[PDB]
Amino acid sequence: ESQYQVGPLLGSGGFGSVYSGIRVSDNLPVAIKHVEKDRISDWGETRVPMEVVLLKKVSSGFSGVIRLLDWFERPDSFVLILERPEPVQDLFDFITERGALQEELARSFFWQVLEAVRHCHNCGVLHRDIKDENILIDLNRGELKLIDFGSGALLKDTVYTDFDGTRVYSPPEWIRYHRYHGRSAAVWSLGILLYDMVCGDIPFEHDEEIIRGQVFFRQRVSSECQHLIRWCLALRPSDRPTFEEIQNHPWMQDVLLPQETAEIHLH
Ligand SMILES: Oc1ccc(Cl)cc1-c1cc[nH]n1
Repeated sequence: ESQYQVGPLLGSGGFGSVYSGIRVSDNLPVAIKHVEKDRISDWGETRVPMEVVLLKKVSSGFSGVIRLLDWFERPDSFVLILERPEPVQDLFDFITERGALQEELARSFFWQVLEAVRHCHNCGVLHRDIKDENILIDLNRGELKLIDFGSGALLKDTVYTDFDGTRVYSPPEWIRYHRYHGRSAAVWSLGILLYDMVCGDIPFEHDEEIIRGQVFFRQRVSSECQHLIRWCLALRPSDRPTFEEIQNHPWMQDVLLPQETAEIHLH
């Protein structure tokens, strides 16, 4: 309220309205997200939005996830105070600017995404909306951060039959049956993400292309990378790699450190 100073609006959309801000007590940069109460389909716990439940569960120390520093309730909205890296650029803008990414950069990014998703999973949290728009690059440190847990859920081992993340990243089993399990669905979205990184765009726009699962490469991409991608994008959920299999894949060997990454690629 007076505990933060509000700057420019960063973005608005189905995640709410996020402003650039500064914590007055110690000038920490922050991002202040406002979500309207009647836009919240999903609540946990007094009653908070699921997004706050999920962020509290993952906001312990390891930094591949955006940290929730505080939250407030207002009469028609909740306000979430989040970390803000500075300078920062979301992966989607970064890809718009730079086109398809060199493999070495896509490997570093993709690895950090996997560490972040493993950490969420370990904390009992399923993101359900992994995509370039939901990933922030701290451009000085070369560290990626997962944001926008507003479509996530507690991780469980039984089937999910609800989804509200991004359709073009949702797996064929969700398209056809409205059913998925959390890990394998997460893995498919990671396949879409990785294709997006290396080709400069997502592979499928239409339901039919998702269902068909046939991957055409429009950029030059190494065989090992194409094979990882096709593996993550297996039609049968149980034919997809576990996180361990993805990180042990030959295309994932020799990842740059985040800091090396920023020096080489983010200048
Ligand atoms: O959640 C965020 C945290 C930090 C920054 Cl810089 C931005 C966001 C953000 C921007 C759109 N959704 N979430």
